[PDB]
Amino acid sequence: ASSESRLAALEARVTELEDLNAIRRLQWAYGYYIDYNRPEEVAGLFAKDGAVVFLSGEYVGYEGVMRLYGTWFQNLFTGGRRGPVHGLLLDHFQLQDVITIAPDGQTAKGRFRGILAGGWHDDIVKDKPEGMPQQFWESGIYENDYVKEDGVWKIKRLDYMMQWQADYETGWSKTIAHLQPAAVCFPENPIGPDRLLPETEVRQTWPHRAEVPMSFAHPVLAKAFAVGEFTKLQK
Amino acid sequence: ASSESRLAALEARVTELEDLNAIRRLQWAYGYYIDYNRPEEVAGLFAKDGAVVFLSGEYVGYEGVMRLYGTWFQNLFTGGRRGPVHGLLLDHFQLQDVITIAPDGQTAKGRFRGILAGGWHDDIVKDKPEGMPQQFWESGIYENDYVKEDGVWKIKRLDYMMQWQADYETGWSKTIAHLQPAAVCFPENPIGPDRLLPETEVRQTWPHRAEVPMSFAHPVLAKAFAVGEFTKLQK
Amino acid sequence: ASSESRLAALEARVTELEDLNAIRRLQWAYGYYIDYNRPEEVAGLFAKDGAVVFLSGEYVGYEGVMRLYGTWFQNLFTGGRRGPVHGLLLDHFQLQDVITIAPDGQTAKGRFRGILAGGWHDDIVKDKPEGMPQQFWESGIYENDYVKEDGVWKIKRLDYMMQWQADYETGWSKTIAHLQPAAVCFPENPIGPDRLLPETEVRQTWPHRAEVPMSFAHPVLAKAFAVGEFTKLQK
Ligand SMILES: Oc1ccc(/C=C/c2cc(O)cc(O)c2)cc1
Ligand SMILES: Oc1ccc(/C=C/c2cc(O)cc(O)c2)cc1
Ligand SMILES: Oc1ccc(/C=C/c2cc(O)cc(O)c2)cc1
Repeated sequence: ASSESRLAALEARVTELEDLNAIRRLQWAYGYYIDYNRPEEVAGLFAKDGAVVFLSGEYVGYEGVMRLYGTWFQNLFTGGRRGPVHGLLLDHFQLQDVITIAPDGQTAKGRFRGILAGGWHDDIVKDKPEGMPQQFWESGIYENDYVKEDGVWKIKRLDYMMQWQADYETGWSKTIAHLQPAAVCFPENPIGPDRLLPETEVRQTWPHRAEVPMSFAHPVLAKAFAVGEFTKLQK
Repeated sequence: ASSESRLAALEARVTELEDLNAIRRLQWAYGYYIDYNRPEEVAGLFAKDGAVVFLSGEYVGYEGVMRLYGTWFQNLFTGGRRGPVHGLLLDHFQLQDVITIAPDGQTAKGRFRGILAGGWHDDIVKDKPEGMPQQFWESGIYENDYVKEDGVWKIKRLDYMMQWQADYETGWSKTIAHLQPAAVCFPENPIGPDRLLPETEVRQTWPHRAEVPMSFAHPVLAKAFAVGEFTKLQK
Repeated sequence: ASSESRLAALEARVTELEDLNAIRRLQWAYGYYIDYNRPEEVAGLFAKDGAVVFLSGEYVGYEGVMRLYGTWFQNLFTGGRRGPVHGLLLDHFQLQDVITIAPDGQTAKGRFRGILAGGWHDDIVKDKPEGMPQQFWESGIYENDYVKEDGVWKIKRLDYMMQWQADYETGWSKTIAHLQPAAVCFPENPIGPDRLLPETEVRQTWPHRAEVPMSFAHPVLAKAFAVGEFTKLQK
């Protein structure tokens, strides 16, 4: 290839490596904001026509993102204060990024997950809502969408599918999630979604389980991967 | 240097950054497959002359990988069903990659680790084998080998060295691993390895401990690192 | 742009991607060393005029780093032996890197965090100091400084701000940290810091909380981010 072909090929390859970093950074930054109950910084990560999906409900735009992370999560955990605050733990450990940039470099998908250690210390337990566990673990999978807007990566769709909860004292095997897929929309429900997902995308919560399909192709076999050939070797 | 020297140097540097991403992606993808008890997708990540090492035993090729992840782990946790399934948690959180690409770019090593949250919900506990903990934590270190085959990175050797287990209710300090280094080979043992490791590589399990040497050089001092100079400053 | 402008721009972009990898590798390598109570390898990661900060106290140079990781942590957990050792767990799971390289490429900052699973098995509990929990969780945030010295990235300042502790049996909501911000300097205190932080940087420990400001700019809005505009949308 010519020097011009090689320079252009290197520019495209280096942009894709930068894109992957930038998308990972959005999720890791998102984590550090939500650990502090700081919904503004979270809302700022989104494209203006973006959305967040939580318990099979869509929260649209800056308004929806502030309703979920502010009106609901902040009022629940800190009584409507930017955190962190005395005795309140809400650590959403973020990991295991598998990001796929579209061929055109203008959109992307990414799989991630979180494990949360949460709760109210004995010092502040009188501030905990009746009905909330004092201390708990949660984990869920993210399958998110991203857009590159005027050369900046932003969150287009954050889709958090909670997978399991555990009361600290009892564990996942003895815990039922009280949170269930959304049934009531905003404004009837002041902390509810703009719209429910379609029935085919509605997920029941722990201990109910459903696959979250991979946004990534099989990294070795791509579309050549077929389950059945391998299954023949199992007993 | 000439434009040709600079282009070739940039091509090699950008390939090495892509190689590191690709190798990390194999381990993160491996994780998301094993969380769903999907052994086929796991087997597909391996070179055909690859192997997996588990409890000081080698399982060779697609056949061995399907025996460990299918005949053993899938039959144990889901009764031989592709997951996920109701009430069954098997989340192997993957992290802390330190990858070393060979100078020739055709092989690699990588250190990783996993922490597992596992168990049977009360809803399905009657499906749990007698003798298994209802709910547990495990963690282990991976020191893996990779090959670049026809321009695609694949797993050559996955070596998972379990380090500790904890019953959920009691913790690591009160838990003994029932799993011990392999003693019986397939086919006598229908879920056993093709071959045992050599005695010098056999690891006893928690609370027994043994170092897993680092596949990476000291990242600041490389071969110039010597323990004793520093030890002089400790009291 | 000319071929020369494009080559130089690509060299700078590829160096920045390599820099980010190298800085992440320091923290991940640091983790694997401290899990083995190997302070020498930790000390080797530091610039000679580097420091480590722990409980609002600065430990300067190789001498200080060996005092904290050797004289204190190694003597505490393994009785002054390089690990790992029978029945002693000290796994500092490292994750969630957000690294910012200075424009000149000669320094960097990075946010990270750790979650620790620690303790003495029943087999060795008679070796545990009176007053230590047999088994516990801890987590903290790192905001670190790095220098590129003769083309090698090194730790200039490791600042570990412990955020929460939990006795295994009781959880974070029922645990008070016994560790408090440093009050006594070395040499009066044989395991104490060279210097205390200034009062304005002193942190009280769990369940006391204080923000650890982000070393990174808002990744979408940068300095254009303002909290108040968004807060208007919350109820
Ligand atoms: O073990 C557990 C049992 C119940 C729960 C409830 C969680 C919860 C979390 C939210 O963010 C909002 C909310 O309204 C409820 C969590 C853990
Ligand atoms: O706390 C614990 C006590 C015992 C165990 C046993 C684990 C185990 C895990 C496997 O994948 C297969 C198996 O046959 C056994 C796990 C946790
Ligand atoms: O639940 C917990 C209660 C107390 C502690 C104390 C921790 C500790 C950790 C160190 O590295 C050194 C030390 O002198 C003390 C930890 C956990």
